[PDB]
Amino acid sequence: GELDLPERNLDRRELRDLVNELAAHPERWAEHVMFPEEGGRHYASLHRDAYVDVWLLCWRAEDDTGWHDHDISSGAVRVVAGALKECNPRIGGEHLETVVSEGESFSFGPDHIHRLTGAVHGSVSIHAYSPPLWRLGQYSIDDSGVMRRVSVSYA
Amino acid sequence: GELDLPERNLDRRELRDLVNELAAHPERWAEHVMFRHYASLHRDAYVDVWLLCWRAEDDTGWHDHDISSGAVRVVAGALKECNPRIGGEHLETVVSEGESFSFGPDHIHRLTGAVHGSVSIHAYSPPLWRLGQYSIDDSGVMRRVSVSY
Ligand SMILES: [Mg+2]
Ligand SMILES: [Mn+2]
Ligand SMILES: [Mn+2]
Repeated sequence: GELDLPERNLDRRELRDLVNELAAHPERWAEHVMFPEEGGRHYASLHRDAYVDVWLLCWRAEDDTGWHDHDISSGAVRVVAGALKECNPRIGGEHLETVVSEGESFSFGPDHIHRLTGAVHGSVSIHAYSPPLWRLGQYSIDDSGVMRRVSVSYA
Repeated sequence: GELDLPERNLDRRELRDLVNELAAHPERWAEHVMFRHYASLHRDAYVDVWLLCWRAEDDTGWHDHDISSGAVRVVAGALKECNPRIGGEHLETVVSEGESFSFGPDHIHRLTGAVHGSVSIHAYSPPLWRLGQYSIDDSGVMRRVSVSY
């Protein structure tokens, strides 16, 4: 669908404001809540234009974004219901893990590498990106431990 | 100078052939050696080709090439090609004069430890309009800065 947002990029603080205010306006997203039986994680587009993408994510316990960056996009997350783990990678291999629970939010600039997983079944969250999430990088590790980054189109 | 190439992005094997073919035609690059000093050999919608001359201290840092495949031919001297491992015990390979290698677009690497006065030819396809430069804070938490060439 469409939100009534400005015709410019939003910075990470404005993205955080956006996801929190959307959480306070269930009229904008309640209809799109859905938890898939199988397939991938359920993601509903609330808004996609030249400046901002907004998605509503409904989580099963097994859902896992994998390690990824957002190329040039800043981002923010608000947990509406439930809880998620925000993970940040450490070269040593002892990664940073933070539980983000309902009511809480965070933002990040474009250099962010993270992984969201460990969700309470039935969790609901709102995610916003500016500039739009037209590209993301997905990291993988081979047999040997060697790390790669696959650039993915997500427009 | 213009290059007779397919009118499309080239894969890592084709890029390796290209840098080795160019290394065999000194007429095309000899004049541009200089002591990283870099000379553009050809850039168009599909490929970026460079000649690089190395000082012993030169270091690319850890980086990816976003969507670009790449290849390297060492013409003289030697380079160290490093690939990152989770755990910190990175893979390091000396690439000596006469040797070349290539990689697809998911490659993360670092080039460094060059014998002083090394000369190499590098090719990318699609052109290297963007790259990712990795950094580590004192924590060890890694980030990727996306940079427009
Ligand atoms: Mg209000
Ligand atoms: Mn993300
Ligand atoms: Mn490189």
